[PDB]
Amino acid sequence: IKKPNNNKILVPKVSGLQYRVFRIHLPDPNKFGFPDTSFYNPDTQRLVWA
Amino acid sequence: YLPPVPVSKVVSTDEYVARTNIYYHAGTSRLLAVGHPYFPIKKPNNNKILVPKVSGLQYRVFRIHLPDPNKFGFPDTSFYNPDTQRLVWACVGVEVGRGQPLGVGISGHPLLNKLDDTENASAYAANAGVDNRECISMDYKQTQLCLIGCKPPIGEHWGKGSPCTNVAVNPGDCPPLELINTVIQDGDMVDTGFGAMDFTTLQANKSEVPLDICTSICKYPDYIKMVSEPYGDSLFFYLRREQMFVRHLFNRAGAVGENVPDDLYIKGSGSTANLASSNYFPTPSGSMVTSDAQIFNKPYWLQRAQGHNNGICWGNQLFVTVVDTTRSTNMSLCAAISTSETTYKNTNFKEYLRHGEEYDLQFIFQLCKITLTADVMTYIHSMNSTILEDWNFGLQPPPGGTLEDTYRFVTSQAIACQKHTPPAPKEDPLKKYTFWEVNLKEKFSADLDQFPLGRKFLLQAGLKAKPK
Amino acid sequence: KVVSTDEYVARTNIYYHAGTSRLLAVGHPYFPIKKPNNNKILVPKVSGLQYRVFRIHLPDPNKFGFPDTSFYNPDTQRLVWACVGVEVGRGQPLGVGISGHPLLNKLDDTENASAYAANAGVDNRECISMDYKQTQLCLIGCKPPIGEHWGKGSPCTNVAVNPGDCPPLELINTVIQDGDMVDTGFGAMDFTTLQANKSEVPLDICTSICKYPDYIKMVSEPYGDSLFFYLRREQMFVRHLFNRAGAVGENVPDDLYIKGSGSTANLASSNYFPTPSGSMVTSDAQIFNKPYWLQRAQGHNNGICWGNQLFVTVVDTTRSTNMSLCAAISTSETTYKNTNFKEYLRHGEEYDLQFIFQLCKITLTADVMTYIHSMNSTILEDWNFGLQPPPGGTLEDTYRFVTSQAIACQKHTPPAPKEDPLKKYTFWEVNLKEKFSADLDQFPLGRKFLLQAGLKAKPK
Amino acid sequence: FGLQPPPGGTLEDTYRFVTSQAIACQKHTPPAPKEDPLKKYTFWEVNLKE
Repeated sequence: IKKPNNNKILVPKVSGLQYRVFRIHLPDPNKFGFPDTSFYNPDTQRLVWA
Repeated sequence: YLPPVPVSKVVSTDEYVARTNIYYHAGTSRLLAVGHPYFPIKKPNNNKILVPKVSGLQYRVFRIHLPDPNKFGFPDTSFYNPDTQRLVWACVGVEVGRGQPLGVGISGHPLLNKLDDTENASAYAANAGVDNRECISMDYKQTQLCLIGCKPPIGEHWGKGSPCTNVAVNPGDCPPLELINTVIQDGDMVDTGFGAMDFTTLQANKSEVPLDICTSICKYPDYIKMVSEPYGDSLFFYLRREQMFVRHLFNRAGAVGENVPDDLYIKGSGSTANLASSNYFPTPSGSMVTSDAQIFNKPYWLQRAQGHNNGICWGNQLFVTVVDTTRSTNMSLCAAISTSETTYKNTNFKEYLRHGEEYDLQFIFQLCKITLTADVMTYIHSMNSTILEDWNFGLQPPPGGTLEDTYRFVTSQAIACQKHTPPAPKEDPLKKYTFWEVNLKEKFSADLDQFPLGRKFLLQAGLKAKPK
Repeated sequence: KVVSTDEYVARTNIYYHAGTSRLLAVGHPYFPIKKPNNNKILVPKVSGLQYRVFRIHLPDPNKFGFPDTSFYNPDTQRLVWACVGVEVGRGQPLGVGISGHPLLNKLDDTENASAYAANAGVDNRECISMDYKQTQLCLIGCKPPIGEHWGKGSPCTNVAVNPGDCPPLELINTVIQDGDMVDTGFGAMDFTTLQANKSEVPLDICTSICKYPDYIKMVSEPYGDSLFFYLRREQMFVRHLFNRAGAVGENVPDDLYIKGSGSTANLASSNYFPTPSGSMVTSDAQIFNKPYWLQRAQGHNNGICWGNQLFVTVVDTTRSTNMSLCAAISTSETTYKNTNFKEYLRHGEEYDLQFIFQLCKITLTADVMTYIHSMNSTILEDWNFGLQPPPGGTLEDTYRFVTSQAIACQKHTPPAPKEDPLKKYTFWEVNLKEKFSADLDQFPLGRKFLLQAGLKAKPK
Repeated sequence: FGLQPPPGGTLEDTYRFVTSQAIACQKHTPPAPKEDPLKKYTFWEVNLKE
């Protein structure tokens, strides 16, 4: 749905048959520590989510 | 098992808190501001401005948000349990960078309330005409100051008070005043030494002062009341320098409200038959600036501060106010509407005024935990409970009871949208009050050797290494 | 940090059972019956598609002594019932009912058309009926089932709404009340507000707001005590394809097609809606008449029913059969006429409930007391722990009042027999208080409870 | 590991911001340097970071 003269959408076109695409960001683990972090060196290594 | 005893009046913030072994820094690139010195620029019909008024002579506010202790990462966290405890930042040291070359600005007014110059008078002046108002400018007092605290800065100013009713107000009377405390806001006008007050309500002629200060309320800080705080948390530290001197001696031209009784003089005659106005006002002037007078561009360092706050910034929050008079110089340029004609024309050139503004913030911080008993909780909730709101209270009971939480329907909805147009609840208690903002929360670094500021912080105490 | 209830609770050795005789209900499916001038209902409106809401009280255990009561201190502690296992009896012969509407917005068949359709007149509505989606569900917990539906909200104020605008939509939770309607596959919303035509669907749903459970928000409860358990089965398939007929709200931008002419000069209505069609019913997919056994549920409640209260909500489509009978006003004439016979419609309803229960005690400390008081403090009222010292030094009785010398006019404190704050919310009720028995063996249901755990049949 | 073994760091100058209030041609008059190169490809988004 869009204004007739304009090109701006008045209402988004949506139906179930549209695919969906979800993108999900995670915060960098290696800014984010733990109750106990001593178990590793953050320098020689890194952390990655699974 | 019912609230137990121990001591206070207030206490040293260094009583219960402990210090950690770890530090951090972050800082903005820099900021910039441009605008017109005297008055903001808006479309004639539109209230919304084309260009903001900007001057160094305006006060400047700074409010700096910080990230959660609880969500934030550490090379070694072993030392604590976030269950029984919380964590709060500590502010050890602070810098203010200023990069512009230094030079004086100036301000004036085209129609100035003016009588004469008594600094030299060769003869008795003329007599009251109509609208002799003139255009003069002046240099405001050179000034520097710095203010740092977890709580809003409080200044003070005069204000017109509600009189009593015994004699009714006649037109032209002098209204009594009440010295008024208020929260300091952004863009507010540094007093020039004419007193912290509202010219608007108090001066009706509107021609008394240069434009900049005409409308608004110049304000001035009260050390006493600020320092008088029980917690010190208004501001835990500060510095100031300023100087001023006299230049010219003038008078106000206008009808005399109250007149000098004769007993104070001898009745004149002829040119002395009439008393000239006895209201004098000095010409304020700033003096030679120096590199030395800069209180800026140099690190500051704290250990004991006058209040009980030591480096504690509650609510992840911090305030800074700054005043520079040194860089006030305002540039001016000419845009020719007609580039063709070779002869100078006054009508050929539209004139404009803009001013440069440069700041930076670079902040050390230290990290700290709070052990919890009810005693603790008692005292803070006593002090302010709100700070307990944002936390989970270290936990609300010993087993973490919950509020029947809010899990929402929000993130996008139906093109109906009471679902929020009326946005997220609660408040900033000062959200009413306007003043500048910046977010740093992403910018922290765990290693100081990166930065000019911090490496000094080492050099002061020395590294021996950078461990942990 | 909410904890698993099974932490502090302790389980006992004793079990009981009680159940209703049976439940029986009769009503007309399509609309309620009332005296024409009066507002008083002559016959209640009932059909299988109405939801059912069962509220069940239990007597306070701690009023109920035991054969040997010594094993606990009733002072330092309490007793609270627990619900181990549950049954739902249903006795009718299984068969499908149905509904329709005499006037329905419709154009014509969309499935096959030899030639283009006719011109739109005024009111082509026709008498057509359909079957509703077959469905089965079950709901158990101590807090009422939470419903949700579409509905209209208030448009943001920029454009002033003119008549004919598209009302914005709002997603709304509410408590679920009896007599409310299952989805037909048209989704939970208010037709009454959002459908002006009032003819767009068959009768039964036209009035009220069909609603549907939200597993998310419900299961999202931190204590889970809304519902701790459930089951569902349902199915549907398409049958016919129709068109609305009415003023076009919006026309498709031309670029999505090519201009017609002649017969194709004008565009037929864009709308379509399916006609849902129930499928073959089997005796297998019946979820009832079979025991259930609970041990662990998604919530932290394990069969705890606070305040002697428990909720069950169940809806079936399978018994919807509507019997139709005829009465003769004139029994004499031997020539058949459509004049002689009035027609009425009545629909049958059969329920039964049988509930196992388990017996449980609670130790108290501050932590205990605190943790509850957080959860729901009203619970403490009906117990005896909460103290609560009162006042009340002096009074003045002035007697007597009818004596017509005026002492003050008088007594104003009825306000608190009020116990259920949900008394606003009406729904079907049954009282079990009287029916408990202490021995499973004498009941059909229980002995299975034995069989499941075995144990002795007990001697003789 | 801006660079291959563990020195680290990308040592031209990093951060700049030119605005605050709005007159000058905005901070966004230059393009956004940092990229998900798929930014050309639009699709629905959600942030979990918090």
